[PDB]
Amino acid sequence: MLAFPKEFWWGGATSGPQSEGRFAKQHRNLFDYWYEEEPDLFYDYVGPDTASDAYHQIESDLTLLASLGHNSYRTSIQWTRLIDDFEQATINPDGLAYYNRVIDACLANGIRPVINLHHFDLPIALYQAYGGWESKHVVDLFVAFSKVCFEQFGDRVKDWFVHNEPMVVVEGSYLMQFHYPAIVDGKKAVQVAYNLALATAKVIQAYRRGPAELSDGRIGTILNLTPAYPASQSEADMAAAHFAELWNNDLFMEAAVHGKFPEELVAVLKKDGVLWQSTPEELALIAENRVDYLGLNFYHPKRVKAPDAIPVISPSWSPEWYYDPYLMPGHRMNVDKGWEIYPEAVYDIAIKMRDHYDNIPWFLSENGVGISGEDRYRDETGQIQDDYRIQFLKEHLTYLHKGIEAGSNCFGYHVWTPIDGWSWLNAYKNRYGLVENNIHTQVRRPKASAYWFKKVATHNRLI
Ligand SMILES: *[C@@H]1[C@H](O)[C@@H](O)[C@H](O)[C@@H](COP(=O)(O)O)[C@H]1O
Ligand SMILES: [Cl-]
Repeated sequence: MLAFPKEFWWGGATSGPQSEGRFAKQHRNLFDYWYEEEPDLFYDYVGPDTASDAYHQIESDLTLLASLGHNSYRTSIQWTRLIDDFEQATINPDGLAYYNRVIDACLANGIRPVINLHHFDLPIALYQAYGGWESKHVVDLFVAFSKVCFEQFGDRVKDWFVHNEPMVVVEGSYLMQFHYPAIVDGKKAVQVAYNLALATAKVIQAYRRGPAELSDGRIGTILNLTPAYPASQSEADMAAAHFAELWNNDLFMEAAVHGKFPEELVAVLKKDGVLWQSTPEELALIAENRVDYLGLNFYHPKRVKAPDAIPVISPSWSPEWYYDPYLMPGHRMNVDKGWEIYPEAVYDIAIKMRDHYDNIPWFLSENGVGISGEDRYRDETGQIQDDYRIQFLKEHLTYLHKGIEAGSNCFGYHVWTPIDGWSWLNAYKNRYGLVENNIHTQVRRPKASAYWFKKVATHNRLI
């Protein structure tokens, strides 16, 4: 009854750090380091040394996902696995052989490989040596890494993404304490945000300069366009939502798609004394090197209100000077996670793409629901009966269909996550998979939602 466009992408998304394990990985990323130093910050003390064992099981995993109707698979290449000497971007031979296994197994199974270059996994040595994303030299080393990827894999990978949710890195590392170095420094946050956007444009330049047979595909970035719904229509609450959009959405969207930063945001940052350092050459690189397409992530809505308190001084600049989170009485909620469920937001994102971002191509690159204690839902056969996940995916997909019918140029849907993976500080507390992973034996077992999504992907339709 709800039919999707021809050649719609169906599959799911993961990342190198959350799936691979550290098996044969030369360097530590920020999270690997963090787990080494403070394991008790991680649920059940599970770090990323093994994660979901994709280092060993990628081939058998893609075979399973092919049998479950997936035509596409998004993961990430780890800078910390592929590169030996960061300053020269020399190649670790085992990492190269590893990403060649991943990509070749994708194609052998008829799965389009979709490759992200950064998913919260800066090398710790670049943080220690230079301040990480605070450094424009680090940005250059990221570019050199991206060039290795395009040269080595671009004959077979035609679908590239520079970052996953760069504002999450900015917030995690420099505002809200959920990535390492977990410091609170707005001036740094703002410069990191500029540097991530500049890195996006430089990687795009590098991709497009590659040999023609390695540069004929598409390159984008993965962003959030989650609306910041105002608590009310008061002037105050609207101005709160307005600023929350400027920061959380517009900064990276305007730079990715239109090659400019939003002027209003710039005036706020300048007034507050925290505007990034830029050069005219960097700004022209950004204007000239914009995305072919986007991934847009959605997995819960955000609401905001006018700030409850105006501090006479703050410890550091924060976007939350201009808004607070708001909880809407009567919202639908996922109790394990403390997150509102509001699938209508997918339609709103679709309409925004249509009307404000020239309807360029985009896909919903991460959509899923995470639950603990899924043991409780196994039936007689031992299969997890995750009808809550079927229902969640079905609703969000229904609103994606509504957006495509209204004219939004959406070309795909990726479930977070094909197989249970390691979610950072929460490790395996909450499971998002269509397919269960036993984290002690690394044995997989499809859940009911895997067979439901198989049907949807294979018939190219819902209901
Ligand atoms: C999106 C993100 O890209 C992915 O890495 C995370 O695993 C998921 C789920 O988050 P939690 O594990 O915090 O629930 C999204 O945040
Ligand atoms: Cl983002």
